[PDB]
Amino acid sequence: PSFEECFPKSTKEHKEVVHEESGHVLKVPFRRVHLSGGEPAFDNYDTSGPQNVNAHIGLAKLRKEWIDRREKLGTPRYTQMYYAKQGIITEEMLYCATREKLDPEFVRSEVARGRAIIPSNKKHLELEPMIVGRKFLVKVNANIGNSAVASSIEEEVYKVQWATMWGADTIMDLSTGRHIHETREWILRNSAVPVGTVPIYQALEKVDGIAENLNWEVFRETLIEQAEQGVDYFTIHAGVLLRYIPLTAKRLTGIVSRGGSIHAKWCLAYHKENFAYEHWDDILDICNQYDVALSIGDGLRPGSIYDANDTAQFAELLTQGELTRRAWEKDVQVMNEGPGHVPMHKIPENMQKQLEWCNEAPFYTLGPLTTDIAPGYDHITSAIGAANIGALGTALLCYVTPKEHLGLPNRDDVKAGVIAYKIAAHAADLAKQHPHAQAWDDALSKARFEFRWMDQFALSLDPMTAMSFHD
Amino acid sequence: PSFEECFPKSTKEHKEVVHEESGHVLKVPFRRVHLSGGEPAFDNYDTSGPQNVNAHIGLAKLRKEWIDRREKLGTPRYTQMYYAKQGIITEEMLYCATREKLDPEFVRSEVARGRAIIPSNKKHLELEPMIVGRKFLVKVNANIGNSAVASSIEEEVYKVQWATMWGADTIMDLSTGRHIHETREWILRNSAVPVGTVPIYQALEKVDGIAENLNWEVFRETLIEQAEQGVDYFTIHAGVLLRYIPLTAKRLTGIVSRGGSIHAKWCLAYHKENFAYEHWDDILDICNQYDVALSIGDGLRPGSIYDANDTAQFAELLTQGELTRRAWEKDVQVMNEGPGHVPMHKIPENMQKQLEWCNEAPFYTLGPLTTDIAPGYDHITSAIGAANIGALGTALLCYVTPKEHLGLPNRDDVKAGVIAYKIAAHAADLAKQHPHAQAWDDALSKARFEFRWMDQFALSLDPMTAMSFHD
Ligand SMILES: O=P(O)(O)OC[C@H]1O[C@@H](n2ccnc2)[C@H](O)[C@@H]1O
Ligand SMILES: O=P(O)(O)OC[C@H]1O[C@@H](n2ccnc2)[C@H](O)[C@@H]1O
Ligand SMILES: [Fe+2]
Ligand SMILES: [Fe+2]
Repeated sequence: PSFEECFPKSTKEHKEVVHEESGHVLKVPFRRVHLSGGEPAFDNYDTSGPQNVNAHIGLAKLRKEWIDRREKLGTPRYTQMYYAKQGIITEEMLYCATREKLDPEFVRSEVARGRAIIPSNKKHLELEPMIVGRKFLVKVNANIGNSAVASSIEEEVYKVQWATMWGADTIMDLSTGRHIHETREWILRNSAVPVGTVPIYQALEKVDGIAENLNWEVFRETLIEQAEQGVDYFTIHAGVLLRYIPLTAKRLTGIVSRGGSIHAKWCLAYHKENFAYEHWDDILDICNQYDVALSIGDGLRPGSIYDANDTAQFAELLTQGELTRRAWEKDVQVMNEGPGHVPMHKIPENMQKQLEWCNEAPFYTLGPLTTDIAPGYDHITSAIGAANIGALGTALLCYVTPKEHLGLPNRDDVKAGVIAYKIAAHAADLAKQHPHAQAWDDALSKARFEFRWMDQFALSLDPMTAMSFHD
Repeated sequence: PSFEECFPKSTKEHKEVVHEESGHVLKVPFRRVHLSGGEPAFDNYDTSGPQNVNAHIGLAKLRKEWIDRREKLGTPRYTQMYYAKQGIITEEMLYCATREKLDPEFVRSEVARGRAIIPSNKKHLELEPMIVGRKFLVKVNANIGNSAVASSIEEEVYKVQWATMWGADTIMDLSTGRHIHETREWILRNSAVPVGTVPIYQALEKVDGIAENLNWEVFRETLIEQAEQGVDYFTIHAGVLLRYIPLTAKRLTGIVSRGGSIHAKWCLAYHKENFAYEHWDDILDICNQYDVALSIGDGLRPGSIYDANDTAQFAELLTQGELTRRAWEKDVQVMNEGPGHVPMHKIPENMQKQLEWCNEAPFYTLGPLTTDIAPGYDHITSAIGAANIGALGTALLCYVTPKEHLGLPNRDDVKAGVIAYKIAAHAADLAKQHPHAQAWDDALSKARFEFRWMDQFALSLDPMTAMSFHD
């Protein structure tokens, strides 16, 4: 369906601002919901990106002049953190500031201090910049993966188009098997939102699924390949240390992280330290040339309520903080990945320890799921946890669909997950008293009170569901 | 569908215990989930009630000998609170204690002090007793209403059967229009769970929808009619005082409570104090003869995030506490109704004030909805709030379906609402570290880890959804 079909009475708009240092004109997307009865139109965030673009051609390379100008000026490092620490407000920073209705200097400050990141690989020229950080709107990530068999470019690109239509702020391409490189190229050239990956997945594919045949060298080659395409952030499980693995022996559900499992298998096979940890500095050198942000994985994530907040989980968290501070020494942007399965009373401890041990780097959670009892409904069990941990400061929420623990999500499942997570994210924005967040609730509630039905539906997260249910 | 179809590998069971004082044998329901691989069967709560019973005959009158014996002994008041304060452990108390795996004296103590209620009108002989209170499992209420046109007894009774099959602990019959008395009779004779009502709805129908023609007398007659049938609890909006009505003038969504609106209209028409407030003592006299519990309504509930925790809402809460203490002086069981629409940061204040101002009487919330932005998904927006406020001590959660704000729920909508609320309730049980609550999560997670797929599905809230999604 088209944008207009998904969001009746809404139009795509852009706010034009000038980047003072370069003279570059930025066109920052938003949506406008047109209302009745003398109400002013309501302006809202928009991640849906350019519409009706031929996937064989790809999106406009909107960042090209920004990247070209900085290259011509010359620079030792290419990261938003490097520029921020030099006192430079970049186009990306101004774009995010405009998008967030906040001051560009505030954005620069948050990025410089490591409390926000702008995942924006210089090779992802199609990207509409966005920011992740506790001082900003809570963001949502959706995961995609290519088809088991050969699919068309239209079919692959629709996965990003659909997730972002419903509000996904980032996506990750978690493809395995064949065609990883080719389909990721299709995604990046056609994605207006940041695209992350977990590079160890493709590295494992390069060695035919034999974890014991992994090593730094094939991982390094994989990082460069993905960076060259434009991947904006890498999940890297560098905190799964050899000595932490035995801490999982008494767990109910062991190591549930896919990347964590792979590293653990390699570590145990050789009794050697995690190669991503050992080569952390070399990873930073790669990231600095492209601006790939590092999402430090939580390979020792709890996979059951029983395992929540255990010794293994927090051992890794402590190391995530060390790795964070090391990355910042080289001006590499960082966020930290978090749980997982966590009952509600254990959520505050997670945020307290992360904020302290990781120097307020942005936190990126998978839920958490607040109970294990409802497979088929884990978008709900985890929306509860995501809203809670978002309220306490978590900056990015990885979605969970109704098919979690069960199977691959179809389009209905993906939409259900994104909607549930947009609810959690906005509920968290309200809880944080984020500026102007309540204006959205107020506009819909005013429409409800005044029986402006179409306006109520048009203002909601999913207008056609509301309208259909009413009919 | 049958119990077996809804819960494959589960059997309905009963734990037999003897009430020492009377010699009465109680058969307390539970379910048993039969597992594989040498796992012991897992025993869980069961509200589904007796299966395959002809609705034209009705359920067994299991409480008859209990009520008959107490009548023969003679008593001035018939409430569980009266008996508890006399030091008597009743069959109802022992039944609830067994059902909750807690001590009968503990149950008696909680009821005597007003911190738990056992809604159990002596005329509802079909009832399998249950308890509502912060020291017990968090409970869920589902609402039903009779058909707009003439429906069969099978069709009406299926509404209760369906809601309880998925875990509803109480129901309320909120029917309006024609046939209110007749269909409520069908429900009560065929309901194993407590049945509540909002008596002002039928009182309004008796005066042909003209609120100005209400008065104490027609309300009183309605209370007696409903009590005689066996209604276990009444929502009564006695805290909507005349002087509180102007406090709503600056609200965004005014008075959203149906009962509250009716009382407000009458109060404003005559400039006279709420007649349910004025006749509170007379209401208590009725309740004492049947054991009808009072659910003190929140007619000044906030209906939008904008109105949350405002002066009007808390003025009524203060009065709810006064009414609670007055009811206890006459040994009438009480719970208090709460919000509503409340953003997450405002939830703790709601619980703090209720616990203090209402002397820890059980709290009964409608959600709360944590954001207004997602009509069509208000089971999710409110599951977040319900889980949170449940974790802080709320004892009964009134469900919200995906059709909230939009239309009448079908069977799929009702199931979705009950499931979402069972998730919230159990998540709250975990957060409170309620004894043995985590054993359920652990059993499912162990099955997951060990690839015992059927066991995983059988242990879940909705086995056939999990199984189908996996397939
Ligand atoms: O390889 P593992 O299982 O750790 O990661 C799977 C996915 O989960 C996401 N995630 C987010 C927080 N913790 C894990 C991560 O970014 C990736 O999308
Ligand atoms: O008449 P009003 O709208 O107050 O009540 C509608 C329903 O909402 C329930 N409720 C629960 C808490 N507050 C309200 C109440 O028990 C009844 O089922
Ligand atoms: Fe999981
Ligand atoms: Fe509402």
